Amino acid sequence: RPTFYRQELNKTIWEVPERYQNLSPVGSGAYGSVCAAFDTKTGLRVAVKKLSRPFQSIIHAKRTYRELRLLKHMKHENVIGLLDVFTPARSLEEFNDVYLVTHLMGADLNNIVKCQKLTDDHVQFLIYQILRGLKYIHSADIIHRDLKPSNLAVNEDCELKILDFTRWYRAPEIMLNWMHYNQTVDIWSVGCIMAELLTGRTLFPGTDHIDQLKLILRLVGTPGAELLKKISSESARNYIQSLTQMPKMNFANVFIGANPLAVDLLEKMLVLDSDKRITAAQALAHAYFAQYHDPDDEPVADPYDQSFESRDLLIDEWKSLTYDEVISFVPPPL
Ligand SMILES: CN1CCN(c2cc(-c3ccncc3)c(-c3ccccc3)nn2)CC1
Ligand SMILES: Fc1ccc(-c2n[nH]cc2-c2ccncc2)cc1
Repeated sequence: RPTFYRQELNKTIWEVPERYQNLSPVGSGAYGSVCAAFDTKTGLRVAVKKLSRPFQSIIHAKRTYRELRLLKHMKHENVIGLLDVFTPARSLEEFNDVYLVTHLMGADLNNIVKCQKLTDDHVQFLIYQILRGLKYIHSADIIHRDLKPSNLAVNEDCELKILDFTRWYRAPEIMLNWMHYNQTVDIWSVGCIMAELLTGRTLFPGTDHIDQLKLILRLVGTPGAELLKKISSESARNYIQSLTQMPKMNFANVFIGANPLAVDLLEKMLVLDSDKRITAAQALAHAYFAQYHDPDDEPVADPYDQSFESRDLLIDEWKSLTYDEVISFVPPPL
């Protein structure tokens, strides 16, 4: 076992191995506190996240287990992965805190889009990396569900990683509460992200769920006959069909000046009918990315056992299962 040292950083206390030095808080939220640190063993700057109230309830306990299982499974250049996971606890009884460690990512796409106006070549590279990580994630039967600029970490090399796998980036089927949305919800988010990088403006800055939908339908037009035929909720259908019908706009006109290849990709990404959205694997082959697309270098993920998501367990079982995952963690080769 390693040796730990203790310090209070912004109200929260931190107990971590000596190997992690010069802890410096980077931001907080409902997820937990994150500190930047220097890792003496590897020589790398790392981010250390302390989970907040990881076993407060069954929801929190399952969530803590899900995140650890999820992060332990991601080994991909464009997805946040685990360098280390630890707890100061020596036994299961005293297990109450979980610490996650990954390569420090200095910025996100919000501090890059609002602070600049991306050139078409930088858009190609950034979006290509997103789709490359999304192919890997989707190959594991995982849906991100919450893709947005602040969930895409970027460093100075413009290397990008997905993390955390009104919402201006949410697919309309979710705005409408369709219970069977598929992985193409993530593609819709990518489309909204790409559009923002090209124009510097939020594509759909809705103020609520209703306003969000009107903004979407203003651009992509109201659902056609084939799409309405797939809506079971009578309420949702009645609403939709009762709106002042609107036509699909010419994307080449909305995104005037942009690269015609980028516009064609947006049209295939921002399709209302989810059965017809381009998939991540298909987008990677789109001509827009011809400069970066390497089919032998866009790998898929090993199988991911999600059977736990339907289990109804007590807090101590979720806690014990999490402890099992901390103890059994094997770091990645240096
Ligand atoms: C929208 N917000 C959602 C929450 N978030 C983060 C960002 C980071 C992070 C910070 C810096 N470098 C890398 C990752 C981490 C994190 C995950 C595992 C280990 C350590 C840290 N967890 N959550 C910030 C963006
Ligand atoms: F106005 C809209 C906006 C989006 C959709 C939609 N796109 N993909 C799936 C759906 C959908 C929505 C509600 N119920 C079933 C399916 C349907 C109508």
